[PDB]
Amino acid sequence: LQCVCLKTTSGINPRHISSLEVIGAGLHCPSPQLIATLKTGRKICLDQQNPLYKKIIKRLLKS
Amino acid sequence: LQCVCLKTTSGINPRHISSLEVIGAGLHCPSPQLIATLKTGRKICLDQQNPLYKKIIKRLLKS
Amino acid sequence: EDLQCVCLKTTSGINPRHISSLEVIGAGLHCPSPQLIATLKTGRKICLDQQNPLYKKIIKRLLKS
Amino acid sequence: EDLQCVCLKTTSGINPRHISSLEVIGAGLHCPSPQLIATLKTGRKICLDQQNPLYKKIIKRLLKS
Ligand code: TCN
Repeated sequence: LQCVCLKTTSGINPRHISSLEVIGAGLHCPSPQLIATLKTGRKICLDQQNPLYKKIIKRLLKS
Repeated sequence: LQCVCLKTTSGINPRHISSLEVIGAGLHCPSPQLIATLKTGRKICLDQQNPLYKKIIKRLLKS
Repeated sequence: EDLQCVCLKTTSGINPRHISSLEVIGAGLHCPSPQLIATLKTGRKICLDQQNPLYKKIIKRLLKS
Repeated sequence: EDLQCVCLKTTSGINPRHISSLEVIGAGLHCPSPQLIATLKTGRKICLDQQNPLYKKIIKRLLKS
């Protein structure tokens, strides 16, 4: 089918993230999809091009 | 602005859905969001106009 | 054996309007029963009982906007 | 006390090619430890060991176009 993450964002605070999901590319979407869940319930798409996502993964692996 | 769901789908088979999340409108996104995760780990957005979602809630709960 | 259900117990006095998200998980190898996890806007997470129509009120409330 | 850890046991013998998605969940009220849940292409879920680098390879794989 198709990508869900058509619009990505970087205007977010690592500290507000509670979880991150990486969906690999395949027939449904030619690129990886990174969906972050804020602590308040909201979900946003991250851009793999920004390294923000690597900071998120370190903070999550810490706590 | 920061919506995950920019484009929906009404073409799926509920059999394939492992979970459904209902997100309310807020500051990131002005409209409710219906994200379905397929058994494979892939996500799709559903239309709240189409009641397939209702079909899907029923099936997940009485399963 | 590898994984267990995330929901220990269910809660029932919540106000449909304190919820920012509702997640419906089917039964599977991961957990033998379907689960209803609601996120309060405060970030607290609770599980609801599918045998309480409260979840239907939340879903109605969440689709509003 | 409504939620608990879903990850009981971790797995180390998986082919990075079988994984379709990975979820990293930080610690909090629900579980005092982070959890790495992978969904294989088969619909099956498993927990990865973070103090093992099998997960590093998977991340790298999942990030390729
Ligand atoms: N009950 C329980 Ni746990 C177990 N076994 C874990 N890990 C938790 N929380």
